[PDB]
Amino acid sequence: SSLLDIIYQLRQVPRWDGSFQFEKEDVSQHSFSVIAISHILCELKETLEGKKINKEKLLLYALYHDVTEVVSTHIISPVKKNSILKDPFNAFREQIKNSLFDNLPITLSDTLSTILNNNDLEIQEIVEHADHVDAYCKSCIEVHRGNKDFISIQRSLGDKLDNLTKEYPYLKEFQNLFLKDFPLENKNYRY
Amino acid sequence: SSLLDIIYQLRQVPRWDGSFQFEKEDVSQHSFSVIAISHILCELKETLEGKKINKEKLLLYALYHDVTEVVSTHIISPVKKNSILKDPFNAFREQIKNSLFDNLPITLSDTLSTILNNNDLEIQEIVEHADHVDAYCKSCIEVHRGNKDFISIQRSLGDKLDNLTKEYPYLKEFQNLFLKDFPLENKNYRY
Ligand SMILES: Nc1ncnc2c1ncn2[C@@H]1O[C@H](COP(=O)(O)O)[C@H]1CO
Ligand SMILES: Nc1ncnc2c1ncn2[C@@H]1O[C@H](COP(=O)(O)O)[C@H]1CO
Ligand SMILES: [Mg+2]
Ligand SMILES: [Mg+2]
Repeated sequence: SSLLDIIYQLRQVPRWDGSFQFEKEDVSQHSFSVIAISHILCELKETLEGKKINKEKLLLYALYHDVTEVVSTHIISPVKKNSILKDPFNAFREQIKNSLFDNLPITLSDTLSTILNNNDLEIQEIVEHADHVDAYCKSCIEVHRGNKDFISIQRSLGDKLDNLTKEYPYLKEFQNLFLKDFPLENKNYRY
Repeated sequence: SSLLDIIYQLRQVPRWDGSFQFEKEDVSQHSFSVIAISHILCELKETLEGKKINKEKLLLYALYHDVTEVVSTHIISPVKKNSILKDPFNAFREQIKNSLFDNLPITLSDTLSTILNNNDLEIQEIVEHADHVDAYCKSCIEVHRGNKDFISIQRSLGDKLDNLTKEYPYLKEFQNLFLKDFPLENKNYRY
């Protein structure tokens, strides 16, 4: 099986191609953050919208969200979302999904196929929102480090986030809890 | 709240201090791998030992397993497990846990306290096993890159893993599925 190799190979898939970064980010670092953000968003949404989400399925979907990038590499969203490329790349992503875990024990292979092909629209939406939050957070950290090339990126992502918070109360709450002062300049909790 | 800052600050906590690495590893990369390994181990154990584990609680425990290292830094196990330091460092880790999420909404703060203070012995044990698997995997990748300084590390971790597989059938199955050929020299799944 290639499953464990793929989990570690995600460290070789860089994000933010075409942008200068003070800290290079790989898909594994990004995915760790997205799992944590997805969890927090889920807890806020459950309390706000009076429900219980299947957190096992959500966390697993966040965990493997970007696993197909071990084949596709990470195509930055200004490229991937071009009208010329949007639908072709989604078709490519589907071809990758269908071939990835080709050599597993069937109880395990079905569980992985279940995650990658999850048709739960709400779980898909939470992780998409988490992905946007994480990209915004990275842009905040780069600007904090002094990276002026990320100012316009932070502005674009922050504008979209602001528009999202008008339609999704759990995102507005997340923004109020964590994104108005991010990153923390003084790491008081270390001491 | 410091929660989101801490999630990203884990990228500044290096592992393997005192060892030459071809690839520097941080706690966020390691934690991503441990979440995935914990999931796989859980699925194997459920099928082998005829049970169902609360995977939400397991995945959350793996996700925040090392969060106190944002305060303690990552103390390598040959140091942390010295008889002089073993119990003091565990007491330190407990003091950190008690102070970490000091400024959260109570529904969220209780959920985080619930994770960090989880007294589920089986979940604790799965993640401890996942931690050992991940450390072994890292040592395999370093040796694969040509890092002779990791040969003795790989030998030590592999010896302990082998002894563990004699007592835990789900670990023996994991080893048979993934660890006999790791990492993959030819990344066929990319093509
Ligand atoms: N304004 C921007 N300029 C350049 N790259 C950007 C960007 N906004 C996002 N990215 C990159 O696209 C990735 C996000 O895509 P996903 O949500 O699919 O992970 C980001 C990191 O490469
Ligand atoms: N033989 C060895 N020589 C040096 N560092 C080692 C080691 N074995 C493990 N480490 C490091 O200790 C960490 C593992 O500890 P945890 O399980 O608590 O994460 C490893 C990476 O720093
Ligand atoms: Mg993502
Ligand atoms: Mg760990």
